[PDB]
Amino acid sequence: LVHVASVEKGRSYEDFQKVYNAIALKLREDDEYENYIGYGPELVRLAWHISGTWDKHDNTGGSYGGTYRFKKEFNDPSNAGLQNGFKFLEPIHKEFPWISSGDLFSLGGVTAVQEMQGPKIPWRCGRVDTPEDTTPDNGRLPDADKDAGYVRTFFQRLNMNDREVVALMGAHALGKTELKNSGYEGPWGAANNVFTNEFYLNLLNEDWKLEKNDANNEQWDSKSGYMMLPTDYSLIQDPKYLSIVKEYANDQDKFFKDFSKAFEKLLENGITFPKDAPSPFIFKTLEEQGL
Ligand code: HEM
Repeated sequence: LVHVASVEKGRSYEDFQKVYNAIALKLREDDEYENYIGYGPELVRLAWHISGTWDKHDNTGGSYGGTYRFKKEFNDPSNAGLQNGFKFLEPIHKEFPWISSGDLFSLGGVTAVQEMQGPKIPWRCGRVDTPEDTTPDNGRLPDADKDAGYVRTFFQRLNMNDREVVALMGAHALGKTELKNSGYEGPWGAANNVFTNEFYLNLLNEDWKLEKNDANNEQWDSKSGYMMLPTDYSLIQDPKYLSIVKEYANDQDKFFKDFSKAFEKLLENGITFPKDAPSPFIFKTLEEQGL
């Protein structure tokens, strides 16, 4: 199967910058969420979970079809704790009914990273909603109680190499884990509504202790009250991963450049852009627009 990008009828950069702006202005309006983490981390996690269902071997799943809108996929146990982010975007969809669901969910992630002072992420339109029967079965998102070889093998299905994997995991600078969603408890760091290389620095510089949490799962804990998932910790257990972690801990600019590439790639896996499709769009932040 092939999914060819189709530009929404008559839309161009300024049409999508308005939708960007509606999302960015709602992040402000709802900035009190989760005791002022705000909705940025949840929208970045949502954008990753709607794209992370892709299987490169047969082009099933992926962001193109917008299939998260179907209850089979939004009730995936792996998607627990994204329901609020979905509901955040529902009204914006109502405001711009011409945008496709996959375009909206992916653009949510881009907007969140940029409004949290992250790198600019080029973004392309033309995902097209596909019907219920194309929704991927549950189970395609990764487990957190795993080691480095699981992570490396897992991400091969998404056509991601070691640098891309370590870069994407840097998004765990954002937000936190909650027992009620995933059976893990705590944040990865202090400034968790700001996009920075803090995940790598805490991985390297904190003393971590294996502990059992209130859901009977084990996680790595620091006395500053931060945590790492077994999969996060695997990035310093593995020599190849450890080297890249060090590189991003020492250079946030390099991390931003690699994260931008990898995240755009994630959001576009499974999509064929016609040769005369438009060039990717780089949206201005509210600040750059004096908004
Ligand atoms: C082996 C890979 C992955 C695993 C096992 C993993 C695991 C999880 C865990 C279990 C949490 C907590 C969810 C909760 O309790 O609410 C979550 C949070 C999060 N993850 Fe990951 N994740 C991985 C990769 C990624 C990637 C590639 C990104 C982004 C490019 C992503 C971005 C986030 C975000 C931003 C949140 C915080 C959400 C919020 O606070 O609302 N994760 N992750």
